[PDB]
Order: sequence, then structure tokens, then C-alpha cells
Amino acid sequence: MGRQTDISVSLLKPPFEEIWTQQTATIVCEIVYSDLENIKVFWQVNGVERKKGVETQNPEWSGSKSTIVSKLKVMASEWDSGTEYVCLVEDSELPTPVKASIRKA
Repeated sequence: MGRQTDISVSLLKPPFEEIWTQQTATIVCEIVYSDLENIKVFWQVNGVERKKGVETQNPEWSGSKSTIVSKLKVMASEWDSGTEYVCLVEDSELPTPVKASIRKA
């Protein structure tokens, strides 16, 4: 009963050196959804739309569930500055846009 809209937003943060944080690998938004129309992916960095280096990978299909993943190529010092990286998903079948931000931890 119910739950036609599974929308699962999981962000993957870049691995670090050891104790201190100073390395860039990827800032990723993985989103799982089904029954949707062509999704629009959005990333916001400090309120500013980010330059390419954002890459949405071709839809993955598991069962009836779809998975879209987007990786951001970013500067380590930006990331280490505690700069905001947030993923929003926009779709015509959605009632409101969905968002999730990542923190340097």
C-alpha cells in the first residue's frame, strides 16, 4: 500500500588524506527513483551554479527501479573550506524539488 514515489538521494563525499581534510576526488549525488519522467539534476555551490565537471551518468536499471548518479569535479580547497555542495532533483511528476547538501566531515 502506497509509496509509489521512492526517491532516494545519497551523496558520496571524497576520501581524505588521514586526519586532515585536503583532497578532491568526487562530490556525488546518487538518486534512486522509478516511474518518473526525464529528471533534471541540479547542484548548488555557495548559492552559485557550478561549472561543468558535473556529470550525470546514464540511468542504471535494477528491477523496476532506476538509478541516476551525478559526480562533481571540484577543487579540494573549496571542499575543505566547508563550501556547500547540494544536489537538487527536478521532475515534472514531482510536487516539489528535492534537495540534499553535503558537509565536510
